[PDB]
Amino acid sequence: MPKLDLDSIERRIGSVYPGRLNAAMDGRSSLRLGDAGGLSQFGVNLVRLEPGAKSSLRHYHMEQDEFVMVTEGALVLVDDQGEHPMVPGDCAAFPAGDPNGHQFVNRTDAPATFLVVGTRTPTETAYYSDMDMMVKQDASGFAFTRKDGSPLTADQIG
Amino acid sequence: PKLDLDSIERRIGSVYPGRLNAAMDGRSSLRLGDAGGLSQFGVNLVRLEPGAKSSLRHYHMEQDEFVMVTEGALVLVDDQGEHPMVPGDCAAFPAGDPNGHQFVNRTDAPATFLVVGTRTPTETAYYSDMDMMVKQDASGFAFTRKDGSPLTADQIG
Ligand SMILES: C[As](C)(=O)[O-]
Ligand SMILES: C[As](C)(=O)[O-]
Ligand SMILES: [Cl-]
Repeated sequence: MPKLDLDSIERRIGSVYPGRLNAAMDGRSSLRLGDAGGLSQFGVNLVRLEPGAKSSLRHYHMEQDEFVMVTEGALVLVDDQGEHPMVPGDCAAFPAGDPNGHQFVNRTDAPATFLVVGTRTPTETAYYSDMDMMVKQDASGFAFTRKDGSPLTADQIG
Repeated sequence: PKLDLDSIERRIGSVYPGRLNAAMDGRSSLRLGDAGGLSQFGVNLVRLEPGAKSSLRHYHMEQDEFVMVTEGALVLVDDQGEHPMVPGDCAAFPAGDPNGHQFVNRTDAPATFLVVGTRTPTETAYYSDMDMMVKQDASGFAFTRKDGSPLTADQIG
């Protein structure tokens, strides 16, 4: 049965961010549509942002292409060029390696949802625009460090 | 990074051979992934006029595929038969799973869907409803019977 049942898919909350940063994703939840569907080459997540919530800390990927479509509510795409409003049907593309850190923020008083597609790759590196952090992802998970590879500090993550 | 859908070229027609070419009358699409500079997967927004179909019923060997209906109502046709699909409904087709699929617009209203497909150097698609397959690569693509011999007059006119 290729047709997915969204009401059955587990709703995920929280984040992999370290220390105080985990709290930054309060109001973000998601359904992993790709995994539910048995796909392995890319991920597909339907992400829901409560009022005030954000999709991620502002970043860009080195290895994975990313595509987003807003499905409901209204969002703000924040990148190097500033704020870009996004309504339902609006789409954004983030080519792997393009050093323009991006995030979506819900500044409205209603929930907003968006579809995000990202290539699955054995390894990944993301750089965070707004602070001295980067992450290295492999099959075992995520290693967050400063941009020089040294550990994140208490001053940084509590 | 924000795409302008009114600016992207609307594509029509099909690469299907002979009489099958016209089978995709009423199908048009916007290549969103190319528009956006993406290389690792394709994203197409496909519009089906009433009666139109997404493709001849088929499955991919090498590429994963994902679909969400964005507007209107469609029918997903696969081995198990007909499955109605309304806006927000999604379907996933893992590479290699031999369950051929197509979308058909049996309403009187246009319907649109988003399709994502992995880009790979080579691909094979088998067609479920007739003796045909297609092999693709960098060099190009070729429609043949499933045994690799040429499609016949009896088959494609
Ligand atoms: C761990 As991330 C690339 O969603 O900030
Ligand atoms: C759109 As097709 C997989 O029948 O070439
Ligand atoms: Cl035949």
